[PDB]
Amino acid sequence: MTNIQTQLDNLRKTLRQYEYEYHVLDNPSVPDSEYDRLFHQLKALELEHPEFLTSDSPTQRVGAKPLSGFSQIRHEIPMLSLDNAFSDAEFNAFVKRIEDRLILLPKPLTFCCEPKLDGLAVSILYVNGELTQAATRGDGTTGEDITANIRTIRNVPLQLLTDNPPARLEVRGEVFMPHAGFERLNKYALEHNEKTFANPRNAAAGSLRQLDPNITSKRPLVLNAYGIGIAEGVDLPTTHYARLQWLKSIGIPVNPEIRLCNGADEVLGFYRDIQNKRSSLGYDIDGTVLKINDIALQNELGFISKAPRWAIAYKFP
Amino acid sequence: MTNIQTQLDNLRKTLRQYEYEYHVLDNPSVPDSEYDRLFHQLKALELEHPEFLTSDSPTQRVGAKPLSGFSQIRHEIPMLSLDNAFSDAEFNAFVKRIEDRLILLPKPLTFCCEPKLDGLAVSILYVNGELTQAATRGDGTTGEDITANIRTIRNVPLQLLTDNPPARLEVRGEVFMPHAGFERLNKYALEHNEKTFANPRNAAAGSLRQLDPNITSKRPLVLNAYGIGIAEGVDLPTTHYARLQWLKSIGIPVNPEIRLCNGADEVLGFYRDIQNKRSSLGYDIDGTVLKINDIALQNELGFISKAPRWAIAYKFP
Ligand SMILES: Cc1ccc(Cn2cc(C(N)=O)ccc2=O)c(C)c1
Ligand SMILES: Cc1ccc(Cn2cc(C(N)=O)ccc2=O)c(C)c1
Ligand SMILES: NC(=O)n1nc(-c2ccco2)nc1N
Ligand SMILES: NC(=O)n1nc(-c2ccco2)nc1N
Repeated sequence: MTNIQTQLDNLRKTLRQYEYEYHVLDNPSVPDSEYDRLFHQLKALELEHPEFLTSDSPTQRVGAKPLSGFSQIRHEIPMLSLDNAFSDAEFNAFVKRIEDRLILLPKPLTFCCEPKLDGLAVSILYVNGELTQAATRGDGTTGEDITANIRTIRNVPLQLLTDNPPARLEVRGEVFMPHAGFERLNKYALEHNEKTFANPRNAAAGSLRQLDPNITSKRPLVLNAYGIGIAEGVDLPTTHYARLQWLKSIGIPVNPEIRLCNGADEVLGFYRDIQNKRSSLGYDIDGTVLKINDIALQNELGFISKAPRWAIAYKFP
Repeated sequence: MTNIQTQLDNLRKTLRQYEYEYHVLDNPSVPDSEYDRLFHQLKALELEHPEFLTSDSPTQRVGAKPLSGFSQIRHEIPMLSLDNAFSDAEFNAFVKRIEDRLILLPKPLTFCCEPKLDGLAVSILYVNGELTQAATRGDGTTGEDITANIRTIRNVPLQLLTDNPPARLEVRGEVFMPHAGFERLNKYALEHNEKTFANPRNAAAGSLRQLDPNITSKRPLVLNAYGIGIAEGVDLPTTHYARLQWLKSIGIPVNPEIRLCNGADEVLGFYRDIQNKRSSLGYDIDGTVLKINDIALQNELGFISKAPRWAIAYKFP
């Protein structure tokens, strides 16, 4: 035991906890100045005792060197996109289809309802609680390695906030740029004779395809987790909403507008409520993602790859 | 001009025409013995004058040498699979969804209704009327090069039957093994202490993954074309059914049970009629493939890749 090792450990724990309160709970227990005091105390002590510097320390989010190019990552589990609907009647047709298709239709049929964030879909792998890799969705089978860029995102923990993390956990979510950060970015870019972005989605896409993580760090990106891919060494909750509450409880940011709704009519009320809040959210949304909450029912229903909306195979019983 | 070149040309034309009548029209104008007389007259003349032997001659379906392994082919246009339905109510939900989603719903809504063949999906490319390449569907993006095996299939023309073939035409269909051929294959395999096949789909899959085309040739495989991929240098018909009538008119085999139906009720009558004929067809089917007939409506409706059946994005207008 040394006093330096203990001070480093204590500072790291305290800082990760403050990052959780600020970023995930939106309820910081200390002012930003106090967080920064401890942050640059940690940074200086590590630099004076580099034998104790860890790769997942709060001070190590930015790789000091730009990359040459992005490597490709093949997802172990396919990463899905979403089919869409443009009206209440079309949404009702989607529900009616599920109701007939299910072996046993529960009473009620519960949906996890989420805002549809207009950003870039990503996969972030935690091995024994440590962030080891991150990839873009790509085509759903293969994506690009954006690990270094994802590490710069302030609300993405470099380590899970739990003493018993799973052996492996893949978090899936959307990276997006809120309105305030987007407005600042364009003001700065116009002042410094640099290129402006047309909308926050383009700004987030561009920021994540940047090869220098020093540049990504200056871009105000945020993650909101919406699902789980790989999960080894953990009994994941059996409902989608509980899985999200679980990710939040171990350090992962989740959108606070998510709600449970029973049946199509309550779901359409959620859709209208979010449609009315659009103006007040502070980030861009495209619509709502409506998900069957029960995981066993998701597994039964399954997914479809490269299928026309203009044809169907009516199978014989 | 030489008399040998003229005799070879005449024999090839006559044989390709008889192959069309026998395989595509199911209405041969001559007996099998007459077709064979001309066939082995062509084969002998080519072998006595090998300078005039062509790669697309009716006698050149079987590459005399097995391959080492299958090469991979990336489809230029994605090759689609089908979503499915298990009841009238589920099928009606699929139609109701289309009716609401379309900008303008026509009166009537016409469907091209086909039996769902239980075989292997393939892509066959014709360049200036010549069969140059064939691939399995694979994952819809990449498949295996099965050109040599596809050339052995008796009802697959090595050249299109038209004096003005498109610059490029990609035929998509199902390769399957009819009941009679399947029964013969298993009888022969059991007699010759060889492995039997559980069902015709397995027999067709196995036959197409064979590396020696000499073995594929002895397997009674059939193509039925169900669509078109690439098409350059041709104004394709604007309805799916007319595109199939067009493929038939230029030498490609198409299933004769295909019909046009107006609205969901007529479509369900087609489904019940085919379900009753199952016993009498002479090949295995899984159900029916029901397609929006209008090509512009197919283009408007589009397709979905890797999407859950348990979620939807209701987009804001
Ligand atoms: C100078 C400075 C330091 C920190 C922050 C924001 N913030 C605050 C906390 C906190 N209060 O626990 C934790 C992490 C964090 O990123 C800003 C915007 C500016
Ligand atoms: C000996 C032999 C020759 C031909 C056939 C079948 N067949 C017939 C014709 C035909 N009638 O125009 C054309 C092609 C073809 O494959 C069988 C089964 C047996
Ligand atoms: N974009 C967005 O906000 N998404 N996307 C999904 C998604 C994609 C596939 C499954 O779920 N869920 C949410 N909230
Ligand atoms: N298997 C079968 O008989 N199919 N498959 C299609 C298909 C697959 C994608 C588009 O169409 N059409 C028919 N008749």
